[PDB]
Amino acid sequence: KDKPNQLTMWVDGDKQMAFYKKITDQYTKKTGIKVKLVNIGQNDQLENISLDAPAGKGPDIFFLAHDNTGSAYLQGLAAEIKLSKDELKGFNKQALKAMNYDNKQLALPAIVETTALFYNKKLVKNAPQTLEEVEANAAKLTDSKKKQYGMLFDAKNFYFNYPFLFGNDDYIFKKNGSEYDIHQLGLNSKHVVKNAERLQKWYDKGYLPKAATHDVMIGLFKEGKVGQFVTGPWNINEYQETFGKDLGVTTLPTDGGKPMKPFLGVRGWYLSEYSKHKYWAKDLMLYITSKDTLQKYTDEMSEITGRVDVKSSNPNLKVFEKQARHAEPMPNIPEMRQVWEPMGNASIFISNGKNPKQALDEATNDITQNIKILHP
Amino acid sequence: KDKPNQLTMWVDGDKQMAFYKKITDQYTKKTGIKVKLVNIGQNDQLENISLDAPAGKGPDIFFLAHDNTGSAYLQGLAAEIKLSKDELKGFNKQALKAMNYDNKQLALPAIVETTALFYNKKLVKNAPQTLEEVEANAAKLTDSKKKQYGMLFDAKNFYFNYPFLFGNDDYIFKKNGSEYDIHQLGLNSKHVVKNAERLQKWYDKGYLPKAATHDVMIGLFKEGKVGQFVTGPWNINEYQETFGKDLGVTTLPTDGGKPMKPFLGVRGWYLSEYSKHKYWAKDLMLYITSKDTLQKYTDEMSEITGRVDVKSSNPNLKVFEKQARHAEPMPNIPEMRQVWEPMGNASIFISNGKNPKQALDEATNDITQNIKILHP
Ligand SMILES: OC[C@H]1O[C@H](O[C@H]2[C@H](O)[C@@H](O)[C@@H](O)O[C@@H]2CO)[C@H](O)[C@@H](O)[C@@H]1O
Ligand SMILES: OC[C@H]1O[C@H](O[C@H]2[C@H](O)[C@@H](O)[C@@H](O)O[C@@H]2CO)[C@H](O)[C@@H](O)[C@@H]1O
Ligand SMILES: [Cl-]
Ligand SMILES: [Cl-]
Ligand SMILES: [Cl-]
Ligand SMILES: [K+]
Ligand SMILES: [K+]
Ligand SMILES: [K+]
Ligand SMILES: [K+]
Repeated sequence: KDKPNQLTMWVDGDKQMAFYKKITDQYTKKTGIKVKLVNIGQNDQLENISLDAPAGKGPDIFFLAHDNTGSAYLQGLAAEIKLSKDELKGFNKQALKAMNYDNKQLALPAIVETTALFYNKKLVKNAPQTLEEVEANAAKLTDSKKKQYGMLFDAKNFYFNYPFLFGNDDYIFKKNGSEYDIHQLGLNSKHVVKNAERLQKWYDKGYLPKAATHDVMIGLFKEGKVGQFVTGPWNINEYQETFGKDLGVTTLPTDGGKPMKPFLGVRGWYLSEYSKHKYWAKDLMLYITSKDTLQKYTDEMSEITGRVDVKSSNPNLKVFEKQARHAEPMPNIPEMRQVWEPMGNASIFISNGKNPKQALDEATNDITQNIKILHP
Repeated sequence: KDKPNQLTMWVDGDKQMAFYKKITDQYTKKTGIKVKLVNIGQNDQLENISLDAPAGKGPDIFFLAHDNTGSAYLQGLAAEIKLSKDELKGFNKQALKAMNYDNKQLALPAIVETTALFYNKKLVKNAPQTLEEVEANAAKLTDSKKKQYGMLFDAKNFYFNYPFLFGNDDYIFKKNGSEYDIHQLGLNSKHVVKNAERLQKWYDKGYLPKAATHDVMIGLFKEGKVGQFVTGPWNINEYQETFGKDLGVTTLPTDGGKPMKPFLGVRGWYLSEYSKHKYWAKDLMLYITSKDTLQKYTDEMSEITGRVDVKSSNPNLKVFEKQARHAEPMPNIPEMRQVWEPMGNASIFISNGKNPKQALDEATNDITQNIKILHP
């Protein structure tokens, strides 16, 4: 079980590749094992590996968005990684779960992302602690013609409205332990339906504009016409550039005392079943996911990582670090793919005045029949 | 006209880069000019070039989807390319137009794509020539709960329903010659409303299922439950493997005696304004888009190219070659980004029974509104 001469890794982008080269160069000085890096987009790595791995041209470790976890495993491409408690130490717990399928840890998280609550201090001086407070700010600051809104988020997209519709006891697929049951949908629960009725109420009160897309909301927020905006960290720098000290960022507030959890997206390192040096591949994977490495990663890339012990020096990103510890993984199973469009359609219908129970009942029916078609 | 030591090109993906190293290895033997290839995905190239070009570290030529032509030019990143009549010979005419902005040719088309009409010969023996017989096939082969449909396409998505809604004299943005006028929209013209009513009638007659997504439609077609399916060429191998000689492929039919024209998508090579060797970059661009190079390309990649003198050996792809010469470029201006979601929403509403004139009137007003906010 001694060292091989080389280990290959599939990195997502030229930017990350340049960063992991530096890191792996140090790995080579420490261990003597050379590391070959290949730039393959994460969106193309799963298809590519299914072809290259069986022919001996695949990598020892590769990189994917966590929602591909079940599919990667089911195809016999992603191998189980057995880890020590000491090796798991410092990793975001829900991030690990996001990369766990059939009760097996299939990857280590490198990058995590969620939404958070941005606010314009010139319009909202204090960080909203409750949803009732966010609503109160919506009521005060929303002006009809002036394009001024107290509260915005892309409520027609399930990704964004998720935390406003699903509480801790609600679910998409029922979890009978770690196993999502694909035949038990919670999309049309009494509680989700009530939250969806509230969402429609926000549309009825004029708090959420029907015509605006997520990109319009971004523009409006930058223009200084929006008090509160729930979105991802993608435009942090330009929001900081535009607002300076007036840019506020906070975690999602509590909803009736229970804290809101946005979707958690995770991207990270998988072990190839076709790797012939699984011990050392794992060793390299741990080295590139160490506190040291991922701290340098957050410093140099301004992204939140899968390590809770990594600390950005940007207080705005510190908020997303916290939010990442209080979030819910997008189900990592293939059937989750069937959920997005019907819930998106339901959300569009809700915004247009459709009875929310009917909208969600129809989405649930549609998801059920689509899963059967694509996954007998 | 005196050669540089090296030329740099940004390629979209590892697979394409492997193909262009071989071509450029030959280029270097002919000219003596070294070529450096870097793998940067086309969705990341504008942003990357925006930052690297000014620092003297950008490429000589880069690769984008034609939809970014206007933006690339407005930011002073893409340079005009002066071309001979003989240098233009063999290029798909609409593909060139897709890459032409402010009356300037800004790129040469490498890859093109449109939808076409697939049909299962066990259900539909002959290639349908007219929309009227597409419908007749729909009336005859659509059966309630056997999940059998004579006709399918993702009518909720504007990219797919476009040819069914817009005829030759209809338009998104009015073309005052070659340049689009962002303030004159045609999305709600009488003729388009009329086609939208026809589309609603296909939902009312049960020809198009409301619950199905594109991915479901793909599944149903592969199960042998669908007579006719309008979609792109992306799964052509899977369909061939499944049906063999029973896979029919034809161009979109005539509608009222006129050719239905789907959207044309083009991807290709732009010339960086920051290149210090524009003459020779142009030379390299012409070499990598020659009949010889693109013929080799279609052979190894199974993609349709921007050259009409390139012929695939696959008869199913020959159909796509022809379709690409009878298509309409997606408007290549930034304002087109505001069009997609509102038209998608209107299509969804139409599928749900909303009055099509209202649906399209609201989309039009929303687009007008969103364009003003994002481009003031
Ligand atoms: O349309 C459904 C779509 O939603 C999610 O995509 C997110 C993405 O994760 C974020 O990075 C950001 O761009 O917002 C997107 C909104 O769609 C799912 O992750 C994706 O799988 C799904 O198709
Ligand atoms: O958001 C809509 C989207 O429409 C077009 O995208 C097409 C794409 O060109 C095809 O390759 C295929 O995958 O269908 C896509 C839509 O489902 C536009 O190209 C794109 O700009 C636009 O965002
Ligand atoms: Cl509350
Ligand atoms: Cl000439
Ligand atoms: Cl006809
Ligand atoms: K944003
Ligand atoms: K689906
Ligand atoms: K397809
Ligand atoms: K938009």
